[PDB]
Order: sequence, then structure tokens, then C-alpha cells
Amino acid sequence: HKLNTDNPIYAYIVGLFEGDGWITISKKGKYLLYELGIEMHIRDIQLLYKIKNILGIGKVTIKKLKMKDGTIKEMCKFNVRNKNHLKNIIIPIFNKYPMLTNKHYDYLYFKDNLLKDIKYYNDLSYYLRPIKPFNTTEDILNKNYFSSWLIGFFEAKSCFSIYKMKTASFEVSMNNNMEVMLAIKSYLKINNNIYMNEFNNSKMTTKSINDIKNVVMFINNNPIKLLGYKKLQYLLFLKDLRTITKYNNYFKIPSKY
Amino acid sequence: KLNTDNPIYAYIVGLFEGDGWITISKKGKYLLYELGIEMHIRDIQLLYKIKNILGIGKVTIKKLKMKDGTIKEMCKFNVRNKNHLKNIIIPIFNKYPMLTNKHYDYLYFKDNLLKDIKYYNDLSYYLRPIKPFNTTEDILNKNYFSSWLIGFFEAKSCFSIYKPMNKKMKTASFEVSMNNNMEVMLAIKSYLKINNNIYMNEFNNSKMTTKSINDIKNVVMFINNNPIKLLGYKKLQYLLFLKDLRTITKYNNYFKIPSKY
Repeated sequence: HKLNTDNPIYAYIVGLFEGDGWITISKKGKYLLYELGIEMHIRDIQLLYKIKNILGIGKVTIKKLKMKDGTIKEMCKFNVRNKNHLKNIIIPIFNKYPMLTNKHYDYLYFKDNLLKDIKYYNDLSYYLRPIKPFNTTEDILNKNYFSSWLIGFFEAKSCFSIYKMKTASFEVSMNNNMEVMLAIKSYLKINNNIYMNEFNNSKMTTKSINDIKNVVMFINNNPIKLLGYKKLQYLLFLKDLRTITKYNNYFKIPSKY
Repeated sequence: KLNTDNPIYAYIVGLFEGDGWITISKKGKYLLYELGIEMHIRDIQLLYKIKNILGIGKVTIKKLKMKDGTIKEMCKFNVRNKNHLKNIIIPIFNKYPMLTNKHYDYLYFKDNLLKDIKYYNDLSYYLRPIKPFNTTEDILNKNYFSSWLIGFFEAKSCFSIYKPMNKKMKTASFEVSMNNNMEVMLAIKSYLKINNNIYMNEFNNSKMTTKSINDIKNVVMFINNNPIKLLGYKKLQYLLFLKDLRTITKYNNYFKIPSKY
């Protein structure tokens, strides 16, 4: 039979791969390599096995990076290279819950070529990701799987931090995709968000007490959950937030997640 | 080991708890273990979705030969393979436990299956406890209640629009079929902030009903905002309900009825 895709966690997966993964076609001599992949830190290796498990396809590997200094850094990776697996599992998932940013174009190209069985590099047309945003902030807000996509995006690109009395902030690393950032600001009713640019490291942040409450309650009330390290950071964040007077009193920081 | 992080499995448990069964039955000296569910033909596509989501099981059509000479139809989905039950079904129900007394059927089913009981003679006696397993507060404390609720609504809720012959205009009502689950019914009333519900008993038809504009508002928004959706006929009934609800002045003026589910 075919892949049933009415399950929201597949939207969470798209969010995760849109944030930190990739779906490309590359030149392997006179042949082509099609690959859906994602690389994360060792702290998220279990998350990659979870992905492998949910998708039923793929391979989890560990890569050793030879640093300049002579040391070795580690990363873990999940990828799918089997053409039939891509056509039967991945295509249907992304068709059902397409990516939100311009990265979506990478998908259409990947898909068009894959389904046409292009295998020699010389039969492959030229491609450069468009600079125009595929969707407007309102097209995003009209998508009924936004909140699910968002947990996967947060899993990959959000950050919870408590710093020195004390203050709490929620940030989302952006890679010039304001339409998505505005959809998030709106959907979550975040008011005191300040944008930044630290070494072209553009991000969106907020520390106000109500904004934090809104973020915590959206994350907490969503049936779609953080699965890897990001979940631990979140739970540690709450653990801390409970000790900060102005926050723990302003609302009921939940104890179950 | 099966990954059970997907809340749609809680929806599945919610659906089976409402219209399904998980039992051990005799077959002479042997024992049949079965997770099963029977629905009307209108939901045959839904059974196929369950099948593809669980990755196991079989869908069949049953012909009930009535005494009047007519053949009535129903469709069914079931899992009988011991390995499939141990490796898929057990982990799901362990992760997202049923909420009513029916949960006892599960524990019983699971203890025997794991102990590898094969003969009816080795089967200890069993009668589903009468006292509820959970309290309303225990229910409200489960973090997967809202996902379970959709599967349970898929099976036991009912959206109806109609014009009684004693009132000039149509009324909107949401009802949930009862079955000795008042602790669960109270958790729903509480969780959905329902304030004008009434109870029915039309031919032992214990159920909960509400027609108040605010109650209906709460139900429609809960359903529409949930990432976990109605997948079968119930969904179609839900969508036809909204389309009509839009034409009833008192409900339409009270709140913004969603146009996309």
C-alpha cells in the first residue's frame, strides 16, 4: 500500500529537516547522488535514531572531524540515499507538509528530477535557490500544520537561556526568513521581541514575562513534542524559571512534559 | 523497540477504547488473542488508515445475515499475530494507557500474552472490575488526554443540527455516548469548560449533551485547534455541522467559526 500521511509528527519532521537538514542532488563522477540528510551534535544522536525509527528508513552514522589543532570533533548524521525509499516515504511526507521557506524550492527540484529517474549528471538542469520568499506570512498562518512544523523547527533552531537579578529569554535563530519569523511572532502573540545581528547571526529574542509565558504554554500544550537535547534544555529552563521570582509568580510553570 | 513518541497512537487508543476490544477468547483448547474494532461501512477507509499507521493487521467486510432475510454490512480491523501484538500493540498501550475500566482488559490481555499462555485451561478467571481505574483528576493529569479525546470523539461523539417541531429555529448540539464512564465524562466537561451539559437515557442511552452557544463554541475550537484530527466519517459529520452552524444566527454571531479544519 501507500504511506499514510495524516500524522502531524511528519510535519514536525519537516520542520526539523528544514531547520538543520538538507535535500540535495550532487555530482558523483558522471552519476548523481540524491540525499535527504541531517547532521547534529552528539547530544542529539538518540534523536536521530528516533527519526530513523519513525521514518522506517535511513542510516545513523558518526563522523569524525579532523580539526586544525590536531583534535577531533564529533557529529552524528542521519540520511536516506535509496531512490525507492525517497520516492516512497520522503516524497509523500514533503508533498503533504511542504517546507515554509524558499528551501521548499530545493524540494521541488529534488522531486522533479528524482521522479524522472535522472541519473547521469549531464541530463541534470541548472539550479539556484530563488531569493524570493515562496510564502507570505499570511500563507504560513493559513497552513493548518504550522504549530507542528514549529516544534520541529524549534527543536533545531530555538534556544532557551537563563542569565544573570535573573532573566529568561527565548530566541529563534533566523537565516533571513522574516515571513516565518513574523508568522511566529504573530501566532504566538509575542510583543517584546528584539531582533539581533551578532556576526551575521541574526536571531529573534524576547525576555518579557508574558512572552515567556506564551512560549512555555504553547510548547507545553502542544501534543507534538521536543524529542532530543532541545527537550532537556527546555525542561532545565523550566526548572530554573521556577526559582526566578518574577516569573514563577506570574504564572503556573507546568511540572509535566 | 517501537518508537512511541507519536501522539497519533494516543488517538488510536482513544478510538479502540470507544469502538474496539482487546480480548483473549477460547477456540476449543487453544486461545485467540485479538485487538479488534468494528465500524459501519462509512468508515472502511478509516480502518485502512489505522492498518497503514500501525503497519500490521487486516481489514475485512462482514455480512450479518439478519432474520428478516436481509444482509447488513460492517467492516472490521483486527490483529491476531502474537508477535505483532507483543511488538507493536503492547508498547502503544503501555505508552498511552486507556482511561476507563477497559484498561483492566488490557492488563489482563498483556499479562497472559507475555507469560505466553496458550491454553484456556491455564487462563486465570477474569471479570472487568466495576470500580473506575482513574479518577477525574487522574484523567486531567494525563498529558495525552487531548489526543485520546479526538480518537474517542471519532468513535463516540455526535454533531447534530436540526429544527425541533416545537421551536421555530434550528439548534446545535454536541453529544458523547456514555457507557459507565462518568469520571471520564466529568473530565471532558471540565477540560472543555462545558457548563450547560445535560444527561440522557433514551433506552439506556446514557450520554452527555449540550446546545448552549458557549459550550458549542468551546467544542468547535478545541476540535479545530488540535493538531490531532478526526480521520473518518466523524470528520465529514464535523465539517457538515460547521457549514450549517454558520447559518444559525445565535451561534454565528457569538464567535468566528473556522473555515479551514
